[PDB]
Amino acid sequence: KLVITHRVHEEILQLLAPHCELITNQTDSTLTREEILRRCRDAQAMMAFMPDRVDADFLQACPELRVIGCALKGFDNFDVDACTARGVWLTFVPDLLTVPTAELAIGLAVGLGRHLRAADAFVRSGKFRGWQPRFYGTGLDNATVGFLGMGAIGLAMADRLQGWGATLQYHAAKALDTQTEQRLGLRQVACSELFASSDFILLALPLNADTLHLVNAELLALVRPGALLVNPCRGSVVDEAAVLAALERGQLGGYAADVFEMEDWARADRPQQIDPALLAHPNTLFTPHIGSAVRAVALEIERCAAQNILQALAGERPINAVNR
Amino acid sequence: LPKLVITHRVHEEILQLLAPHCELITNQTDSTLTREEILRRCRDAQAMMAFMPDRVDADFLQACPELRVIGCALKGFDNFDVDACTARGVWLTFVPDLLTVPTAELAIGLAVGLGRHLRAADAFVRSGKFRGWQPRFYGTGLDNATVGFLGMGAIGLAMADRLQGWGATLQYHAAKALDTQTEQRLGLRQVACSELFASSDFILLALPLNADTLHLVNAELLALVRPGALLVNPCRGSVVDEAAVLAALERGQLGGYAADVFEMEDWARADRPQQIDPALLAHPNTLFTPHIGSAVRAVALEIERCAAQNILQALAGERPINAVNRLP
Ligand SMILES: NC(=O)c1ccc[n+]([C@@H]2O[C@H](COP(=O)([O-])OP(=O)(O)OC[C@H]3O[C@@H](n4cnc5c(N)ncnc54)[C@H](O)[C@@H]3O)[C@@H](O)[C@H]2O)c1
Ligand SMILES: NC(=O)c1ccc[n+]([C@@H]2O[C@H](COP(=O)([O-])OP(=O)(O)OC[C@H]3O[C@@H](n4cnc5c(N)ncnc54)[C@H](O)[C@@H]3O)[C@@H](O)[C@H]2O)c1
Repeated sequence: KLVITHRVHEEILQLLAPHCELITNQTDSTLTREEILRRCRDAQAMMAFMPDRVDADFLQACPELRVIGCALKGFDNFDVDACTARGVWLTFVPDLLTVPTAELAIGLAVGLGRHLRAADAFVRSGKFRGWQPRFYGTGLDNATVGFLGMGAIGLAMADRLQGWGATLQYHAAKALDTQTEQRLGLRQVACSELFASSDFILLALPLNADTLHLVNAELLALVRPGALLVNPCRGSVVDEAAVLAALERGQLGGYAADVFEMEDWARADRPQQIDPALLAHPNTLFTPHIGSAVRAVALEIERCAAQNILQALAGERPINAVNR
Repeated sequence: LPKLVITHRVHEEILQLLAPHCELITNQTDSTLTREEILRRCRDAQAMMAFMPDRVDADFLQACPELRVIGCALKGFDNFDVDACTARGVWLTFVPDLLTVPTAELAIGLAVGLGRHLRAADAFVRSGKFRGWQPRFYGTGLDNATVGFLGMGAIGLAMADRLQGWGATLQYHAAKALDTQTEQRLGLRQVACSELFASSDFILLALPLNADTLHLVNAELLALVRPGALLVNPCRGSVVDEAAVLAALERGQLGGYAADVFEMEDWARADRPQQIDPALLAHPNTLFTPHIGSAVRAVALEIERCAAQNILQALAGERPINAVNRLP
């Protein structure tokens, strides 16, 4: 018995069908936590998506569970240790999400830098009347781009920015080997230096206890006036309220984000919404967690999660297991 | 001192560079100068510094017999009758490189923004109705896509430079082939025009407006595109037939149109439309910018400088470094 909480490609149902009894959700809807939990009561397997939160109380109510196959990279809403305590494999997708998310993050950098939203609303209002000196903005040429985090998305973005004439630097918990540093023209800097010397700041790190509200009032206070911040990872890696305050005083030049604190279900004090004053600020650009919203990629993400689930159900160690 | 007419506001530093050599008739106030007013200022001028709003035809030159050089603060001189300039011994100069990169940057941004439904995505978040991830808002990435470039000069190349590592298959069609070193370097393959339009997931324009390129992207070429193909125009409005573009959008064949430029601003075109069609402005599968390709302020100051230096070379009797025409 396998529960799939959200819609997947028919080809994926067909790969699963001969090994598993499928309890599926082929709608564009997200079901309530209580319905998902009802479906998983006697389930051996769960295919889990971004809206899902799995904790000890969840696992306790589902004693037959052998594997959670997550169709995602950041498992921050899944209690890994609780999974391991109850003999449950926790599985993720380590690479397939990286490229479309990195593409979006560059696009958001450029869009934020060039006042794309405002520019577009201006043409659409039928007020455009040929060239004027207006909407002057920030490009990547001769700029300094700093990466917080240098794993999959950091590296993919660094690859993609090779021809953009920018100076690249990064801060991470784990250093790149210096060979890769030379080849990508990356300089490793301290976090303070990162925030003080970067015209663009691209966040590329997971959400965990140590990264929660890491990007706070203190780090923001170090930024060059007009610096641009882009968040393609997890909302709670920044203090959205400190981001707002930084924008209102004019020090932060722009915040663009694909992700929001309000999505981070594992948090007891999770905000119920994005602050209306952040939505209203002109120096912003937002997308609704579409980092990997390419259909062709979704198929492969679904397939990878499916493969992991079938491996676990066959007694094997899943290739992308997150626990041991 | 030779008299120099500047049609638009310029940075103070540029006044200081020019005032020692020329009498300046400036427009630092940016007040709307009518053709008739510009002619009045230029009637006994030895030089004009021209910008994107300027249009110079044979009748204009005729009325300005002292002119020796028109210094253009721009790349695309489609609005300046070069041949008429040459025949009257007036240098015409432009700015070959300073506009390239920021325009290339904008256009990749527009490609990604168009591909990923940025406008609608942002509206949804800003609406207050975001509830977290959903299996919707699906888009088109660059990885595994075929990107076709029409034109392969300064901007075409800056764009190709910027797409290295993006996992895309790169192809192009131009009036002149790229050298093989550069095709090898950038992974670019040369193909016919029609082939480019039939096999590209992204089509990125990178060509000037002239009599051969006018309305080149017409109903005929658009009828070849893969359904869902995305078209990006950072060049001139009129290399495209916006009406044929709109119909291709409404039909559902063309997946999207993004533009930094519009037919309505191509002033030398007697028959240009008076506006961008409201139905195109209202179409969901679009993304627009108001001719801000070069709008990075570090860059505008240098654009003005370049045009100013060229004027000065011309006035000193030199052949100006960035002359477009060639004089006997
Ligand atoms: N918006 C989306 O659609 C989307 C898609 C995929 C991933 N993500 C999120 O992005 C995060 C990162 O993605 P990835 O694939 O690059 O992950 P990754 O694990 O490959 O890279 C993480 C990087 O962050 C660094 N890091 C960890 N703790 C840090 C700290 N305290 N300070 C500074 N750096 C630290 C690591 O050293 C590593 O360099 C994921 O955890 C996920 O939550 C979002
Ligand atoms: N949006 C902006 O702010 C902005 C900024 C700079 C330039 N531009 C416009 O972009 C245009 C292109 O700029 P560039 O710097 O790349 O010019 P360029 O002269 O360096 O390159 C033009 C390219 O177009 C090709 N071409 C010419 N006629 C063609 C045809 N009939 N079919 C196919 N290809 C043809 C040429 O072979 C050349 O490769 C300029 O003429 C200008 O109008 C716009």
